[PDB]
Amino acid sequence: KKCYKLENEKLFEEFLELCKMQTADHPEVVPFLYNRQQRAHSLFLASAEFCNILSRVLSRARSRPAKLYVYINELCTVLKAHSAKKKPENRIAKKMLLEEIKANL
Amino acid sequence: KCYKLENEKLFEEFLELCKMQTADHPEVVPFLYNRQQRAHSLFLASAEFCNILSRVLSRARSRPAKLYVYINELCTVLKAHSAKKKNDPENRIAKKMLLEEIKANL
Amino acid sequence: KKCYKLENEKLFEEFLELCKMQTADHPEVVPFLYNRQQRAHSLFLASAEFCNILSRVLSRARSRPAKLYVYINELCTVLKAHSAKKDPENRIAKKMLLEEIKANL
Repeated sequence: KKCYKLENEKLFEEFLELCKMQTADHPEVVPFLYNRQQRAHSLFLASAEFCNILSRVLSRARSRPAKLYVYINELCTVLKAHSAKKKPENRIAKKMLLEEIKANL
Repeated sequence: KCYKLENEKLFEEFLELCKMQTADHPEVVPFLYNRQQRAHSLFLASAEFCNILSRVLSRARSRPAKLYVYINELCTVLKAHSAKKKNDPENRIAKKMLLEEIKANL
Repeated sequence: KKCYKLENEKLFEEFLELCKMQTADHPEVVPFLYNRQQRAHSLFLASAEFCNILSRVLSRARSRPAKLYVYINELCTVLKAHSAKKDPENRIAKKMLLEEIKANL
């Protein structure tokens, strides 16, 4: 009897914005983190198990920050341990938009 | 019949809806932000822009898997109301000096 | 005396977010700023003078945004001038994660 989903999503971006600040130099990270999140099955992403993980992570990432990449990598495996295949208009209208963005640098 | 402050609250709602979902792609939110900022002196307070921002807030809410559609539509509408004004000598130096010093941090 | 700390996080993050909107072609700028402030001296960040700075930089950044970088740059100077200068496990985790990501290509 558990759905923590929104607390998890609030708690992901907790940690994610901790990364965007900290892994500045290697852009490949943050999308890779967002990746393992969305590839992971919805049951887990909404579970209470996940909530204690993002928490014990967020606590560690705050407690000792100089270790951030351990925590990231840890979360990336945890998210990897859960998974699935994925995937029309809202797919399209996103491609068209980020093209326009990149076109403007 | 000046709808200005009513519209900002409406946009910043949408903008914030977007910060949450699309924080995935960070390029997006400040895009939308700037298409709104680069938008018209007047139309930004209008009942017309008020209806728009409301219906798009309706279906960004109503069907929120179809979001990016609505981010396009809002962009296009703001894209279709603009002006102008594009270089300040001191802010070009500061930018490039800093930017390069961030690189030299690497 | 006095200690201004919690308003200085509020004035910083206000700027720091104003920057996220107008320096978007340069994802390195904000995390740079964000971190110039972390390394920044423990006490200085509480001080009234740093509240005094953050108000004028916010005030100019709102008044003359064609000048934004004069101000981002300037905030960095003062913030650099006050510094700590303050992780063997991290090197591996960063590396193996970076390499997992390159391999994920």
